[PDB]
Amino acid sequence: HWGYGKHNGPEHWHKDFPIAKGERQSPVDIDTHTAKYDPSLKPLSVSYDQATSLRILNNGHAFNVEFDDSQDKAVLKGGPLDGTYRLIQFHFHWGSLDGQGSEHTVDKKKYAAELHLVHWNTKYGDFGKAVQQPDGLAVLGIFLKVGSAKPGLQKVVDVLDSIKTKGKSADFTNFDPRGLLPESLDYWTYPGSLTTPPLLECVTWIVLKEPISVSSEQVLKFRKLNFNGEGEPEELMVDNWRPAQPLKNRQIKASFK
Ligand SMILES: [Co+2]
Repeated sequence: HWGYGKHNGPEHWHKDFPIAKGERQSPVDIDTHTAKYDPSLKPLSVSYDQATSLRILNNGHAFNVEFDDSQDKAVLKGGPLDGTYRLIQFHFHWGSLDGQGSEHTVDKKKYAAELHLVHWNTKYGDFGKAVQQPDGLAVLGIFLKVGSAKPGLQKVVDVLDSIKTKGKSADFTNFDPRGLLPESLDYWTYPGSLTTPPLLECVTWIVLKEPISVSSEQVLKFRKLNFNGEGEPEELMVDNWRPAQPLKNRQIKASFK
């Protein structure tokens, strides 16, 4: 199947997923000088007080922290969004080195990692129906730089030894995703896609301007995960990022001046 190797990486995905060469693919480079302030944007509302985390899963490409999305417990609203978007999972993309790992770039700068909080539009009833719609998903993207530790990340890092290999999961209840957010909610937004196959063009991206800081030790633990299953040759889960795709006929909007 697809992955991040030389033989199955991003440059190959179009053969099975022709939408890889589509009109609204993600990620993109955010050219900060050409993004324009949009006065029509509403304020961003992140309402995560009632979030119910359930489980963490190594799916062979990243690890997902999964949430109960059968009620409006953890929702994103406002900004560019019309309606209510429920948190289903978050995951990260990261590098083998601190100078790469993010999917979005900012003036061509790569961060060490990128957090994606994935939400689906409740008007479509379930995730699987939402991904078939142009406004089905809202993904909040947050850059990670290496510096000080992120305290709210540590409970994630410490369970990673229990989900080393593909297909492993662990209970992961009572995790508060608020502890992964930066101080400011200023953002850029644009219409795009999933960044993994099937690369569906269903995402309103909301990328925060302010990165969070994580420690060397925290990112090093991400890099100890495995793409392989237990009892298969070890292949470290690193460099699980798609590079920037052509912007084509899109404008990136800023929530701030
Ligand atoms: Co992602």
